[PDB]
Amino acid sequence: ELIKENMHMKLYMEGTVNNHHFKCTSEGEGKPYEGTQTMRIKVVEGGPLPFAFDILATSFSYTFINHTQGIPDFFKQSFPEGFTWERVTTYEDGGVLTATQDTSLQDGCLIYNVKIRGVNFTSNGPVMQKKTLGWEAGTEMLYPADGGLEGRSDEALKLVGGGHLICNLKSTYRSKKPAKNLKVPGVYYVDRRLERIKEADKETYVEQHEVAVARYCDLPSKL
Repeated sequence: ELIKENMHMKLYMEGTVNNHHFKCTSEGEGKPYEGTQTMRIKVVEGGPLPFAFDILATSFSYTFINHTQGIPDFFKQSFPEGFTWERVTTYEDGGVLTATQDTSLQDGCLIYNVKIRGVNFTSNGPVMQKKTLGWEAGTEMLYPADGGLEGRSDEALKLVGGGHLICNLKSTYRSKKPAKNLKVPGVYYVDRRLERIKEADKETYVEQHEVAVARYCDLPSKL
């Protein structure tokens, strides 16, 4: 099948946060069925970024989620055609970040194209002052909507001096494959841990890792 046990990916990202323009590229590999991946990322324009790289972390890969148990895999089923995701991330101190992404498969390699537009981040807040220290692990809930899926999660950004800043993520996932040929799951949940492994040169070069595992809720049901 098209998604092999090892997959490479290449990524192109461009956009703006609060009027600061930038571009990134990355190359990566992972194990789509084990739910693991690594990406090595380069800021190729507008670096050193004047804001926390952490706010871009979730915009760098749904093919690499271990969909356990029954779970029909909306993302892996989507190939050869691929899929798109779009998201608004709303931070509790005011920043808003929208991201739109295309995922395709070309010559056995996954190709990501991402555009980013972030606004209203407070100039003396932790994002613009780079007072952040990576993301807590997080759980996303996904559900059928409009012949695709939608996802929701609340994520917690660790802060210098302890404490967290929370943001809310509203995602929409659309398959490029005809409905006729796709089995869309019911409600399910993805648990993840996204971690920066290394950085160099004020986050001009970042290595990021994720482990992600989809599950149904395990708890017994009275109904």
